[PDB]
Amino acid sequence: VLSEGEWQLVLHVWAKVEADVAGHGQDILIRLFKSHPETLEKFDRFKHLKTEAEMKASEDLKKHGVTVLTALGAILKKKGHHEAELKPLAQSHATKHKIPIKYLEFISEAIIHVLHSRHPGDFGADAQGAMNKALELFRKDIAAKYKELGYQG
Ligand code: HEM
Repeated sequence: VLSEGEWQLVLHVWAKVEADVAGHGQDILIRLFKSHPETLEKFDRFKHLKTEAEMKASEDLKKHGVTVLTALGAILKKKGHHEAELKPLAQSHATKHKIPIKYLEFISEAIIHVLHSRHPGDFGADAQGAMNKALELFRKDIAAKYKELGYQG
């Protein structure tokens, strides 16, 4: 359970993201795919991209980045009361996209790295810890739905 102070730190940096959702989404997906190539292999849509320059040039990748960050922003702005938003996301990622919880850890690491690079004055250690906690809560709640469904592993 995040405190109100923790949530304010999270949403204060997240407001900065929403000024350039597509740029952040590109940086986060590219970092994910470069750091953890097994993740790229889950996207039939992107598995043709073999270099970072090709990733950065893909308009379809930039679109999907906005889709991801729009869904995460809507979850963060619920400050934990996010059951309605998570249900469908856990269900599709478990049963259709076949994404292990560990890859949600990986994309959480990429989000934190990109926020620190783009917003250092709003992403000091207090805010990094609060965002870590918010992303852990997201993973915890998704993992409980995976387990219901037979996919926690
Ligand atoms: C912060 C974490 C994430 C968020 C909020 C998120 C959100 C979404 C949304 C909103 C969609 C489209 C609707 C849906 O199918 O449910 C989607 C699709 C998808 N996601 Fe995620 N996602 C996340 C992490 C991941 C990770 C880590 C992977 C793979 C490593 C992944 C793989 C996919 C795939 C394969 C699709 C279908 C893409 C396509 O072919 O159109 N997601 N995601």
